Amino acid sequence: GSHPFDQAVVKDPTASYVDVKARRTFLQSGQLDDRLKAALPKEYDCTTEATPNPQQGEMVIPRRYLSGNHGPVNPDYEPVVTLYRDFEKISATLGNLYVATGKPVYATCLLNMLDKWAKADALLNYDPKSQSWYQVEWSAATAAFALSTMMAEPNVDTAQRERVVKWLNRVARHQTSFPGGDTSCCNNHSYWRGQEATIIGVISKDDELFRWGLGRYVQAMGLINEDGSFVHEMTRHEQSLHYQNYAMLPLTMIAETASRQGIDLYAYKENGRDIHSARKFVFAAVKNPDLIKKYASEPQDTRAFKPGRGDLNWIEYQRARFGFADELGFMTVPIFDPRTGGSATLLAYKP
Repeated sequence: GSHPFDQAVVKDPTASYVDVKARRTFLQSGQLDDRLKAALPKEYDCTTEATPNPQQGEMVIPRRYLSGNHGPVNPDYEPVVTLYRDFEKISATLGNLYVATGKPVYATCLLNMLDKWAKADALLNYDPKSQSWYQVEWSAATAAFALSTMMAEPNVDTAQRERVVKWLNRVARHQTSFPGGDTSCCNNHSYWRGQEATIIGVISKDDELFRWGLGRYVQAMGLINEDGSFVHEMTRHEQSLHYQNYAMLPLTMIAETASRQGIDLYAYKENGRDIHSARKFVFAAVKNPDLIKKYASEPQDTRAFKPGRGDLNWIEYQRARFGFADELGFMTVPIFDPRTGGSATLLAYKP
């Protein structure tokens, strides 16, 4: 690839993106505050409940509108995207239930669901120039984050776990082989392909794919402006601040996964700018949206910036590691985001 981490190696495929043993132990033993109590997942009998089935043949995501970018809607769009949103929500819930309870039943349920998708060659046949390319990066990373926590679990069908690990490896190798255009090569989509490649690289012990994933973090560091804003996200008019925050979500997971492999990616800098510069620009721009005026004249959509939004999951992982203050008062109710490992309140917040 040719970046500082292009000789990196996967040391341990069972390391995950969190310390499973240790976090489980605190959740069971410790004195949890109201926030953690509220983030504890509700148990249910997943063994008698069926899950989403894979689309057979080609993967096609229907356009949202009958014509163009707006107006009359296509009725075929909502049932297809709901299939993927449910696959992602169930994947993350089961991974989080295995971490909090340690019961092998939630792992058997996740494996039963993912084996159906593997046997059906899901997330592999589609048009790269279509929205299915983007849906694959999200769904494959969501299922891999959840599986990564049970890679050391003995009371599970190990030939089934291998079948599923082989399939996600194929899926990530195929989705990342396409370079993207002038924008998707380099903007937050490159970083979402980065977290996909990094966590699947870890569980399948594929050093080449892990390396390719870390290289997307390095790419990102060189696309930060003097003020901590990402070059490609500041070209999104009224959605510029939303995308500055959105890009933080995959970059935080590549760094959290790399750290459990003994690599300090957070320390990486480029021209006096690192991921901390970006975090500081998000916090300053939410308190003073006038900062975005140097890039876009439109009123900013701030729907992501309110307590409980999944878009804020990265702050749970970064605040637990560095201890900075919650300047905006966001970390009050629990946060759950399937695409960045589920509930970061449950997995990284410490009173």
